[PDB]
Amino acid sequence: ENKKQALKEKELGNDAYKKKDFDTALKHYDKAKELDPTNMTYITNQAAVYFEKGDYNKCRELCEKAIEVGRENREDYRQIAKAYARIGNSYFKEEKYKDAIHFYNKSLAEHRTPDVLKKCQQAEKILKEQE
Repeated sequence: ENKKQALKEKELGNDAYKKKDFDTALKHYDKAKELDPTNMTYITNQAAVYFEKGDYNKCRELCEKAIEVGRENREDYRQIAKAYARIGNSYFKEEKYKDAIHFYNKSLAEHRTPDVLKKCQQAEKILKEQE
């Protein structure tokens, strides 16, 4: 079943993801998505690659898209929050702290974590120094 291979593709991409091979990583990650589009974990991982490639827009694009699928397939909400963190992180990098804190707080709504809570206060305290 593609579902099983999808799990392997995520690891194949993750493996290449740890070896700076973001291109090959996104390739396998994207493959896992075709093998199992209902699995938001694969989509979120894809965005993680774009975040490393510089495509913060695509990161927030696929991440939220993963939120849609996951929140629809009763997928782990904890992962949904981690995705929300990446969305806010994408903004946190493109100087869009306004949208960052937004999705950041959304991560606290799904799965409260010290990371996002730290980036939430970090994004607002930085935005103040920005204005």
